[PDB]
Amino acid sequence: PADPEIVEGLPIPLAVAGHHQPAPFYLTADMFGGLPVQLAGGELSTLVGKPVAAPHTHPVDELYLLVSPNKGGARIEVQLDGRRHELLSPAVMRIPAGSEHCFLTLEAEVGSYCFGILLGDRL
Ligand SMILES: N[C@@H](Cc1c[nH]c2ccccc12)C(=O)O
Ligand SMILES: [Zn+2]
Repeated sequence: PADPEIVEGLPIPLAVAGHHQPAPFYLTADMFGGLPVQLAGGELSTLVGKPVAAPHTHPVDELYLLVSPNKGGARIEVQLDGRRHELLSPAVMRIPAGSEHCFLTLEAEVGSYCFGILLGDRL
């Protein structure tokens, strides 16, 4: 009864440079015969003031997507090659390939999520 169209074995925690625990992936390049993007992220109600990574890079462009049940329920700081940016949910920020970056949760409610959509199949 495993259905080839359904993956329940999630998240997939992958070792990623800059991170101190594995990064929780929901889409990986090896799923469904090969995917053109990867996606990782999580709920940040417990991550306010706690960054998941140091400044890091990836060989592909990465889009951050920040959502929360209430408008403006979540806020993150993103460092982009040393320059502070802030996002208020809902928001999307592009992180160019090669850019040294990371994010910090400054505010979150139950149900706030940040995802990173990696526009390629390599890390
Ligand atoms: N892949 C993302 C990681 C990420 C985005 N949102 C998150 C929320 C919780 C934990 C990890 C994340 C990055 O490189 O930054
Ligand atoms: Zn990243």
